[PDB]
Order: sequence, then structure tokens, then C-alpha cells
Amino acid sequence: GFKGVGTYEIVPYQAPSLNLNAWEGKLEPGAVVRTYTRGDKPSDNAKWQVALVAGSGDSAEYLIINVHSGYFLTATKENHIVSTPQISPTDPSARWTIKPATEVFTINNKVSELGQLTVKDYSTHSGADVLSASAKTADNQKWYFDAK
Amino acid sequence: GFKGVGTYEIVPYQAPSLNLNAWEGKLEPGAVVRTYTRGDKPSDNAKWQVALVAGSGDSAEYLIINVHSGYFLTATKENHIVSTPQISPTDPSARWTIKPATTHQYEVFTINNKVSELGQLTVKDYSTHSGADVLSASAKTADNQKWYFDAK
Repeated sequence: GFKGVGTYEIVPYQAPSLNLNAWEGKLEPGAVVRTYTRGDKPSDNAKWQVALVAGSGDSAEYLIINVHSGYFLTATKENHIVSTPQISPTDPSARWTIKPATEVFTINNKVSELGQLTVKDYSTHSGADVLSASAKTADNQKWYFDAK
Repeated sequence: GFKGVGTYEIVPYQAPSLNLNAWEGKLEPGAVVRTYTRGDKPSDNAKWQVALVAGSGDSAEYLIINVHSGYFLTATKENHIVSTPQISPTDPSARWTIKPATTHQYEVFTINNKVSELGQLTVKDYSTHSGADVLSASAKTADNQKWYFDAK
């Protein structure tokens, strides 16, 4: 469960055998983010520091920081893949709200036009693009937070 | 003023016309940090995002993230200049506690590394001149280890 700031695996609701992964786990900025096989213990490129940057409780905004690279999960365009570019912590496209979907959460960009984290094509297999796409109350837009 | 998380200029108590500045303001990792003139408006390399990563109130730990580069203020050595390298957010050397320098007030603070032995954010040699090195140095809560958080 999401209990505020901390380190987490972020796991797609339709495919809990997978997690959110910065592709190839390199220190170069700009990796795209996809679902990937979890393993028994997650790799640091598949662990994320949720870091509070504004507000609290209902008004909390967070950076979602890759543990390996230190880069921030960012939406660039609606219905396009998310990535971890080098970006200012004050850029709203790198800021997210984490809200109960109805346990299970949506991850919503501070720029409302950019939407929420969404697994492309409702995939349940490793290597699926994770998009920022407009909210549709769909199961591929729901996520678990597993504290690590 | 400090309210926990936020974007700030971090201003040394002895030299309030200066702030904490990532030297040269480039995007490459590894800038050292010095004091530098505030100016009429802050440059982005002299703005810092305080981001909560663990705990709360008394047990709060923060990243202090450069606004321009997104790299984290880090202590690398005892009594040595601080820097903004590329580093994991879970690395204790990049994590800080921000504590009132004296009780019964909420305006002057110490900035304390999570690695105890790395100490406090310190203006070298009590300098009041622009361009002074900012160190992680032995923690004494001296006046060169006290800081204000200014923010619009």
C-alpha cells in the first residue's frame, strides 16, 4: 500500500508479476519507462523514491525518483511513453498526485492535459510501454505501491 | 520561510545578501556549491527544492535538489566542499535534516547530513564574501552553520 513518502515498487494492476522499470537501468538521462518482470528482489532501476514536494494528504504532489539514476518520472506528451529525463524538480510535468482508484491507486500528472500513468494496450506482458494518457477509469490506469 | 517541502533560496545567516549557489549553473553533474550574491531575482542554480523522503516532523529527512540541474546536494567528505553529483535518492550522504538552530523559534536552521560524521552545511572560514566554499563540516551549530529559507 501507498503510505506516503518512501521507496516503492510500482506495480501495474492488471499484471502484478511486473513492475515499473526504467528501461536498461543506465545512468544516462532520458530512459523510457516500461513494465518488466519483477524478479524476487527488484533491481534499483525498478525502485522509485516517492518524494513529497508540495501540499499534504489530499493536496500532496510528489516526484517519483528512480532509485538507480536519480532522474524523475516525467510525462512529455499525452498518449506518449513516460521517461526519466534530466528535468527541474519544479517542472509540473515531473510532478504527480497519487490517489485511491475508488490498495489500488492512480498516478496523475500535475499537468492535467498529460493524464495519468497507463499501460499501453492493456498489456499484461513484460516490456509494455507505460504512457501518460487521459483518465478513462480503466484497469490499465490502476497501480499498486509495494514498500521496499 | 520554512514550511517543510518547497522551493527556496537558502541564505547564510552571516551573509544574508548571498545564497547557496551551484557554481557555474551547468547541467552536468558534480558542481561544487559556494555562496554567491542573491541578485534582484534568484538564478535557477541558486534555487533548491526541499523534498521529503522519509519521516515527518521530528524524523523528517529531505533531499535538497538543485532547481536548474535536478541533482542532489551531497556531502562527499568530512570538512570538504559539498557538491551536486548524480546520486541515488536513497544514499544517506544526499539526505539532510533541517532543524531549528535554537528552540522556541522557526526561522534560523541547521542543515545536517544524514551521515552524522559528515556534519553540517557550513560556510568556509565564516566568510561573508561572495564565492566562499560551502562545506560539510564538524557540527557545532556555529553562526556559519545557520541558514534561512527565503521563498515566494
